[PDB]
Amino acid sequence: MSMAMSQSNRELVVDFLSYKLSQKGYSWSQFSDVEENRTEAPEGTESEAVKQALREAGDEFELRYRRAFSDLTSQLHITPGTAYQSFEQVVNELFRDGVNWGRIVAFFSFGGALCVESVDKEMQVLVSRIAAWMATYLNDHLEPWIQENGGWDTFVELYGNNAAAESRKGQERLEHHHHHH
Ligand SMILES: O=C(NS(=O)(=O)c1ccc(NCCSc2ccccc2)c([N+](=O)[O-])c1)c1ccc(-c2ccc3sc(CCc4ccccc4)nc3c2)cc1
Repeated sequence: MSMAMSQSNRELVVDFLSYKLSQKGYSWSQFSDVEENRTEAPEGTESEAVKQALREAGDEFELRYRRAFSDLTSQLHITPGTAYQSFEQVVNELFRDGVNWGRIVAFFSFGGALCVESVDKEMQVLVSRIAAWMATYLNDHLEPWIQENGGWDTFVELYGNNAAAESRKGQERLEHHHHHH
């Protein structure tokens, strides 16, 4: 008997990773062929879920916790001889005190920095690794958690764009009340 999980989480590591990379100037990728059509009106077009949410939180994280993050990225020096263990360790402590969206996003970034550091050392080859190491920890040290707090749908409904605006809707309203009161 055996069993596994989904892949969504993994998609986050890739999508985000790329973002953290592009933000630094890097990128790298490839193309291919499949099969599809279209006939309406092409344009940027954007979503409004984990993708957008995750990113934002990431940028704001290093902003509010510029130090809390920096000091972290300096706690682990990824290398070819580095063992996935040395990784799951550092991330463990930062996650020792229970689990909360905050630490979650604050964590994701940790990895992003690792990649930025790898490329800086002309070792982008690592990116692929750290990327897999995350999807492994997120599915063995978070999955069970994220599924106990309403998955991501909740994270995007709390500390997310559509959510941010939603919050204001109320406030701007409440204030109007006391005023008319
Ligand atoms: O912010 C946090 N929590 S929150 O109140 O739930 C929150 C606060 C703000 C936001 N968003 C607004 C932007 S700020 C932000 C901050 C964090 C995440 C996302 C956003 C969000 N959120 O979006 O989910 C959540 C938060 C922020 C930082 C840390 C944090 C920082 C450094 C370290 S170093 C360490 C172990 C050391 C150690 C290292 C190695 C080896 C051994 C020991 N553990 C750490 C934990 C822990 C929690």
